[PDB]
Amino acid sequence: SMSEYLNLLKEAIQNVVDGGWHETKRKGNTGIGKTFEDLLEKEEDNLDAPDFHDIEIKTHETAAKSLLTLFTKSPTNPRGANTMLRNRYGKKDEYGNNILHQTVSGNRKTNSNSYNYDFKIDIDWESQVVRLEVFDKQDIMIDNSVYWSFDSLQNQLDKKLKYIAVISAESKIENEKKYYKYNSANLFTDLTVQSLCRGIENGDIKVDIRIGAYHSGKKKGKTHDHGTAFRINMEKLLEYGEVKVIV
DNA sequence: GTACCTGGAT
DNA sequence: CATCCAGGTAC
Ligand SMILES: [Ca+2]
Ligand SMILES: [Ca+2]
Ligand SMILES: [Ca+2]
Repeated sequence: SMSEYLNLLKEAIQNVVDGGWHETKRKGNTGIGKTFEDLLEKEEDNLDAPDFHDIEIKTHETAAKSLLTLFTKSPTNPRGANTMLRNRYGKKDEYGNNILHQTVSGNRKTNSNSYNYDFKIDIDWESQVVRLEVFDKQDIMIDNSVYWSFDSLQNQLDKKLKYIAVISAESKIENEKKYYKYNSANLFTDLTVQSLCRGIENGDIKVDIRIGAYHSGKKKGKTHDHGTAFRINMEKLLEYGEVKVIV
């Protein structure tokens, strides 16, 4: 059923909403999420566990209309899959790395102008895997070795995503500073591996390969795999789970 | 360096 | 809609 901590969650979110505009705690796209976590007095972490007891929290700037990142997970196989993808199919960046950012769909192939390969997802319902298909520019499928088992994906959903509190927000730039304001929250439940994979097949949920580079700090110029992400179109949540207003 | 975390701008 | 991308850390 429902989390024992939903009331506490509502109070924690309400406290942030009541705070109005908040200056960013970290410059960059990530700031919206880092700023919210700081307000909840949550130290950043890299665990695939929920944020607030058993509840996952996600912030989302409504006007930006970006895909909602659900979770990341490296391929089940082969070993070193993302390194292989980068090395074989990436493009050269300013530092001499290969990079590979591709938002991949299950209903159509990419048509990349800046990369020399195209990509599609096959949901293999018989074998219960999510498979990446790589095509050359002559439309030949050259590599479908990379996959995620349904079991792996279900394990991430069970660990992290039973209850997803999505906090809708806005931003502004004022006096050369970036601010966020958190306005409302919905609870998204009943996402299953079966609904996830249906969404990938239909194009509403993407498999996002996100291999870039670091651009500042000690690691500047080094390869930065942000993790392959499973990302949902916010307009489509009701087709993949249930949604109710909580704040 | 890999694999997780947090997310857009155009 | 699609194309391409951003700042963090544990180990
Ligand atoms: Ca988290
Ligand atoms: Ca979160
Ligand atoms: Ca299929």
